[PDB]
Amino acid sequence: XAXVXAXV
Amino acid sequence: XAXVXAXV
DNA sequence: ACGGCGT
DNA sequence: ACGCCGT
Ligand SMILES: *C(=O)c1cnc2ccccc2n1
Ligand SMILES: *C(=O)c1cnc2ccccc2n1
Ligand SMILES: *C(=O)c1cnc2ccccc2n1
Ligand SMILES: *C(=O)c1cnc2ccccc2n1
Ligand SMILES: [Mn+2]
Ligand SMILES: [Mn+2]
Ligand SMILES: [Mn+2]
Repeated sequence: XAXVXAXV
Repeated sequence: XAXVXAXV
């Protein structure tokens, strides 16, 4: 759920 | 029902 | 009845 | 360096 690199 | 990773 | 990620 | 859900 977090998007820091992927944003799933 | 929500699809945030599975979407059932 | 449902599980996932890359810069 | 990052954590989330509803029909
Ligand atoms: C989002 O909050 C989140 C939490 N855990 C994960 C584990 C594996 C892949 C993606 C994820 N996303
Ligand atoms: C994004 O691509 C990414 C990759 N590795 C991580 C490790 C820890 C926190 C956030 C990250 N984000
Ligand atoms: C969707 O709204 C939803 C709600 N509760 C669940 C529980 C278990 C599996 C899937 C679900 N989906
Ligand atoms: C998606 O794969 C997924 C997995 N675990 C979760 C836990 C809490 C909220 C959303 C989630 N999504
Ligand atoms: Mn699960
Ligand atoms: Mn990775
Ligand atoms: Mn719920």
